[PDB]
Order: sequence, then structure tokens, then C-alpha cells
Amino acid sequence: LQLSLPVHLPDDETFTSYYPGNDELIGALKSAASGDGVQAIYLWGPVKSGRTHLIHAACARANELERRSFYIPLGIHASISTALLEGLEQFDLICIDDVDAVAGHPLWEEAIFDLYNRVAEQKRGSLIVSASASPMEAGFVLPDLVSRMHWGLTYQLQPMMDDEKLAALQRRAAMRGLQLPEDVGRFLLNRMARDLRTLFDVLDRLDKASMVHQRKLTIPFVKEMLRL
Amino acid sequence: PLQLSLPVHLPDDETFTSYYPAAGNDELIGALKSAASGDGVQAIYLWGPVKSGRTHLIHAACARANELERRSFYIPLGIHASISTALLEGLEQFDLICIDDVDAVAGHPLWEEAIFDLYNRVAEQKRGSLIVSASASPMEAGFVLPDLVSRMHWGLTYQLQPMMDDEKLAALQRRAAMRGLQLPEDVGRFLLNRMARDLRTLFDVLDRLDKASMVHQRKLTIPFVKEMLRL
Ligand SMILES: Nc1ccn([C@@H]2O[C@H](COP(=O)(O)OP(=O)(O)O)[C@@H](O)[C@H]2O)c(=O)n1
Ligand SMILES: Nc1ccn([C@@H]2O[C@H](COP(=O)(O)OP(=O)(O)O)[C@@H](O)[C@H]2O)c(=O)n1
Ligand SMILES: [Cl-]
Ligand SMILES: [Mg+2]
Ligand SMILES: [Mg+2]
Ligand code: NA
Repeated sequence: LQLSLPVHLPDDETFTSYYPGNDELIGALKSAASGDGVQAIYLWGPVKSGRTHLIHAACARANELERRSFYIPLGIHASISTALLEGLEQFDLICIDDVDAVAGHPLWEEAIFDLYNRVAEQKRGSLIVSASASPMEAGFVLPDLVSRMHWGLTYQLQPMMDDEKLAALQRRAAMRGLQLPEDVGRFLLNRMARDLRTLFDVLDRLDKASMVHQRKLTIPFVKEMLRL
Repeated sequence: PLQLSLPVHLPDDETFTSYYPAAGNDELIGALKSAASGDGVQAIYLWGPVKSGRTHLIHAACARANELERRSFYIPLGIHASISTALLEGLEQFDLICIDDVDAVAGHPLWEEAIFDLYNRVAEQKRGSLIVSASASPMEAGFVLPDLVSRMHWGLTYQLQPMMDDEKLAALQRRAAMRGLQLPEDVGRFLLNRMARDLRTLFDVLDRLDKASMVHQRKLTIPFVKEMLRL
């Protein structure tokens, strides 16, 4: 039987790389990640607003500081057990992405509530969760659970602006010292359905490919590397 | 420190037998069984609306493979933000590979290349079968790489028919009955309403209620279910 799924933490998702109304939020996550923050943080916002990025960045920071993190993408609740939450309070940072994937589920709600209390009781670290709505609007039912969420810090992420994506791309390319012609950036942006996560995955592949082949990112080179 | 993996667990009650026999899926299910058993089917792409049964059927295919002691691997591609295309390499050890929600990366050129390459490796010899699920047909899901769409259509493609919404009570009662649990109509309706008619949540709760009923030697009643589920 299959016991696990290999996962990885993208190395370009850090607090620095995040495209800059989000300041207090970052400081709270950094503090949590370092052992100096609140016991519970709840981050919410619309799809593609950067919830996963920021969770990844918190885990990255905790790892930097030789602190142990555990990440759960709760969107895949159909293939995992509430038993997974047991003993996680032994970690310095526990992150549950898309915790609202199980909103209204009596068994998951009780298990998560129990985890909140165990993390609090251990006093070593923090639980960070993300959702697409506030605690009182995401559909959580267990009143005690909603209380734990509401009593921690709660941050709303503002939506990413579609017309700011090119600026975000050129910034991320610059931070890599990757030369990206403006028009090639615009091509890539619009060929990737204007999806930043796809774009940034591609940017990483092109950065490596450019080094390997000692070539500039031209249209012919990008088409060849991406099979476009 | 660094996290290398996420524990997962195939639900034991999601089999071909437990599936509610919604009309219109006999051919698809026969194909899934063949792929799971190694009886000849090499690749299946099944698609349908949310809650139609795609993950259940993938789980059932894995369950069937596991009972035959065939090696299966399940990838929920919805979590692509936390996995690498490198995961698709080295799966040569497997009799069955399942990619749930493969359309999560539709249009992503690196994932499309990697998936195309996986199709080729699976199709190269009889050993190994691939099952993938999506919310739309290979074209309508927005896969871009022409070679990938061609490979998907070299395999079998099926639209999954969901059950009728009005059949959810019958589905709940049937799965409870198959485990020896009588689920009365009033309790079934109360729970359907209370859980927003989400069958996955309800099926998860019926298991706790089965044990509660046996331990206390009590029929399910609305008051009893409220107590046991912290409602
Ligand atoms: N302020 C932001 C927001 C998102 N992003 C990027 O936008 C993409 C989508 O972010 P995400 O997967 O974290 O979004 P959600 O988890 O909120 O749906 C990723 O590539 C992020 O790195 C960014 O760089 N800066
Ligand atoms: N014909 C069906 C379809 C779904 N189901 C169940 O309905 C719930 C939702 O199915 P699923 O998670 O496989 O749905 P999707 O993956 O299609 O979104 C699960 O509990 C399934 O076991 C069923 O019992 N019989
Ligand atoms: Cl591959
Ligand atoms: Mg996310
Ligand atoms: Mg599913
Ligand atoms: Na094969």
C-alpha cells in the first residue's frame, strides 16, 4: 500500500519574493515561523492572492532557523485521515493550507479544534491556516473551533491586480539576475493564461535552460524549451 | 529541517462494489477494472462534474489493484503547488498510476511535457496502466500540447454520469445497509440537510454512527446522531 506522497517546498517562494496592504501580515508570519509570534494565524483571500506562497515562505523561514515545519494541503482531505493531525504539536510550525476544504465536516472540525489546543498547550510554536473566506464566513460550524480561529490573528489578503502581473514577472526575473526581454515576458504571461504560478514555474525552467545552453531568452528559444 | 513527504491513506470503503450504481457508467467501470487488474486497458481519462465520483473510482481502481497485490500510485494533481514534475519519473515500479484532477495543470507546459512522457512510458509495454481524471474532456479542459491530447485520445476517454441529486438519500441508505447499518428516512434527511448534501462528509459520518449504534445497541434517531456528531 502507498503510505505517502513526495512533496517539495518551492525555493523561490519567500517573504522577499512575494509581490509587495500586506506588511503587518508578513511580520506576523515571520514571527510565528521564528518562535516569537502568536499561537494561531488565519489567512484568507481569493484564489491566486498568495496564501500558498506565504505558507511556503513561513515554512522556508522556520527551516532556515533550524525549526521544524509540517505542511498539509487540506484540499486533498479525501486521501488523508484526521489521524495525520495527531502528534503534529511536536513541530515548531504547523501549516494547514485550504483548511476550509473541510468546513462543516464534524470529524475534521473536532480534530482541528483539538490540534489548536495541543499547539497552544505545547507553547513551542504556531499553527497557520489558510482559507478563501473569514472564519465566520468560510462555513465552519463547531462554535469552539470558530472561537480559536477568531481569537488568533486573522489577515485578509487583497486580490492581485491583473494589470500588475507583468511588473511582478519582471521583478521576479530581476531578483534571479535573469535577463528577460519585455516582449518575451509579455509573450510568456499571455501564453500561460496570465497565471503567475505557471509563469514562475516556467521562468525557473528557462533560467536553468539559458545557463545550460548559454543562450538568451528569445522567442525561438522559449518555444523550443517549452514545446510551444 | 525539511519535509520530504505527506502521509496519505486510501479510504477502505471506496470500491467498485460500494459505488452507488448511477446509470450510464457500465463501460467506463469495465475499463477501470481492466486497467486496475492488468487485463489489457492501458490508459483511461474520465471526466465529470464535481462530486460525480471521480476520486471514488480512482480509489476503487487502487483498491482493486491492491487486492490483486498489484502496485499502485495515486497523485492528486490539485496540489501541484507542492509537488514537482520529477515525481512522474521512476514510476516504472507501478502496475497502476492514477492522476486525480490532471486538468489542474492544463496549459502548464512543464506538466504537459512530463505527463506526455509518462503516457509514452506506460504505453511502451503491456506492464503499467494510467488512469487520469478531469472536470472536462481533454480538449475542453484546455490542454495545449498537441502530442499530449493525441496520447490522451489514443487511450480511452469517458464522461462520468453523476447520480441524480434526488438519489442521495437512497445512496446513503444503501451504503449504510451494506455495512449492516439501518439508516432511517428521517435521520437520513436530517443529515443531508445538516451537511449541505455533501455525500463525502456524510459517508465519513455514517462510519462513526455505525460503531455508536453497535456499542450502545440503539437505532439511529435524530437526537442520538446529534449527540454522537457534536451537532
Ligand atoms: N503577492 C503575490 C501573490 C501571488 N504571487 C504568486 O502568484 C501565484 C499564485 O499564488 P498562490 O498559489 O500562493 O495563490 P493561492 O494559494 O492564494 O490560491 C504564485 O506563483 C505566487 O508566488 C506573488 O508572487 N505575489
Ligand atoms: N456514484 C457515486 C458517486 C459518488 N459517490 C460518493 O460521493 C462522494 C463524492 O465523490 P468524489 O469525491 O469521488 O467526487 P469527485 O472526485 O468527482 O469530485 C464520495 O463520498 C463518493 O464515495 C458514491 O458513493 N457513488
Ligand atoms: Cl515524465
Ligand atoms: Mg493555494
Ligand atoms: Mg475528486
Ligand atoms: Na503499459
